[PDB]
Amino acid sequence: MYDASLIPNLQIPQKNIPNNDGMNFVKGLRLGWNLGNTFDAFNGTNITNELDYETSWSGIKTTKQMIDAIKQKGFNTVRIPVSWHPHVSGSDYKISDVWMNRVQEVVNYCIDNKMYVILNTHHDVDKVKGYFPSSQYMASSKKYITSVWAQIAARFANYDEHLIFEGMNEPRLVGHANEWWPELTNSDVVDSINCINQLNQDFVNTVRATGGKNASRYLMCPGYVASPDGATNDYFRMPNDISGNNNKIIVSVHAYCPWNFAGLAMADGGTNAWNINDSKDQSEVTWFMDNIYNKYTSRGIPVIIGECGAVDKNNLKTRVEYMSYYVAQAKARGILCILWDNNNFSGTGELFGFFDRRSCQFKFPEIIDGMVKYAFGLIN
Repeated sequence: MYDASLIPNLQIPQKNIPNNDGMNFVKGLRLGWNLGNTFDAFNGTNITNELDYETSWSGIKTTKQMIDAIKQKGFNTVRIPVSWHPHVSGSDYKISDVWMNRVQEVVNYCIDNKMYVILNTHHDVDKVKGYFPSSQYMASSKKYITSVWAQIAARFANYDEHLIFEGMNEPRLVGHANEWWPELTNSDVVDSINCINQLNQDFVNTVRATGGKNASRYLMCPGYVASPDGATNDYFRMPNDISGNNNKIIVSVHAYCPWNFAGLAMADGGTNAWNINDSKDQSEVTWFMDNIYNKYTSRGIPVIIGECGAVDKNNLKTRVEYMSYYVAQAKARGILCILWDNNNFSGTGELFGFFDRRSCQFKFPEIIDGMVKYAFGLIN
């Protein structure tokens, strides 16, 4: 049965945030949800045609009713991860119209619900088929980013500010020892960071060049592996935007912190405990948020935590407390949170399933109600 008593009573002091267009835009997004393991799937056991990629990992085709349910809960933003590499051909990386049409269909489900949508490139870090953030691969990487974004920009040219473009997901050195963390002492990672700065710049230039609504829409840019440190380190450089635009670039960060609790499986040495009353455990959540506040939000530059969440370890209460605290602390610093939901309830793999797409209802409602309770308020 639903147990509302699990949700903690929190009164976190609001920090000072500038009253500008950028920060107000983010407040309007309110709280987001990821259409995880869907259009981002890039392989599978039984894919007969290209459209099967949508159900390959998710196991079910997206419908309008699903999106209606998400909105009804209180979410006002849907992030739609898309891996374009298995749907591109030729030296010009032409995107299949069949794939593009389907993506636009799902985007429309959200837009018709007056929601905000974030469209990105996801699992496209591939030396041969996509981009790879290292100097040896800059030629192909630039061609990939510019070709793909010119096409996406042209297709969605008529959509207003409700549609946001996220150039890259978690650009990193796949296979490298420092694939999952920007070790600033490593020569290879510094080269990668510089390459990422260049690719973010190319992404912005390409989109802006198409003019119209593309010239003024908000764009998101991540640092190395979209980590908080990748965005706060001294090597990170915000892209130069066209003259006339002011504060239209949003910093993207992903933070499943602390990892041993939020994502590491029990079988792999993870833990299922996190104490909201323990200062050390509290710090595991706020440390990166303070860095983000000091470097960006306190100064009026928007930041979005595009991915967050905690895997199911048969620890409902602890997860309700953790997610509630996480969202409340982010809100106090003007930061938006977007839940990662992969529809996985199989008891195996990464259990980031929350919304049961089969029955169109949330399986751990207390967690999501706690998040809605502490997210940005709605003025009318």
